[PDB]
Amino acid sequence: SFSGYLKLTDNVYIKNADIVEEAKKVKPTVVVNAANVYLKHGGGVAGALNKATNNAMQVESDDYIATNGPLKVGGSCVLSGHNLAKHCLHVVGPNVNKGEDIQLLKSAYENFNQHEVLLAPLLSAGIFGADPIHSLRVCVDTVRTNVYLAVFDKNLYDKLVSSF
Ligand SMILES: Cc1ccnc(C2CCN(c3ncnc4[nH]ccc34)CC2)n1
Repeated sequence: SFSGYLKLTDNVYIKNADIVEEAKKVKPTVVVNAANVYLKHGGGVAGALNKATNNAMQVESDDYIATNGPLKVGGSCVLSGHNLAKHCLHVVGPNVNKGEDIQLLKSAYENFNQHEVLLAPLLSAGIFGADPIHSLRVCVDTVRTNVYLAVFDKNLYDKLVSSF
């Protein structure tokens, strides 16, 4: 199971870790990807997870988009987890650097409630431009299932914990 996490609430836990390395160690049922609507996994969490799959995630994703079209901001889809997890839940948080509505962050986190346990990043953090402290608050106030959050940056992790 998951190891070395700090308990934040009844159902939310946090660790200073690269989500990709955590997925390789744990091989969880569900790993969350910080996706965009096109499932173009270029950088951040998505680029890192895709690289770890040897680009198989991107090939699968391109076929999904060719069939279904883009996701919605706030939406998700379940695809394979490849070598990292049984499933990858690709969740689109709003990208504030693209002008997307930050109120869609709660909708994005609601997708987590469809899964009993998830390994996940903070949505809309990092290159998506939102305040990670706000993202953690929305996570705790929205997700009811068991969420193991991996935060790569140690200073941000320490700030998240000490201001919680
Ligand atoms: C202020 C600041 C500075 C540097 N990085 C960050 C973010 C980057 C995205 N991120 C991740 N957290 C967990 N596993 C991950 N794998 C790849 C990215 C990633 C959370 C922290 N924010």
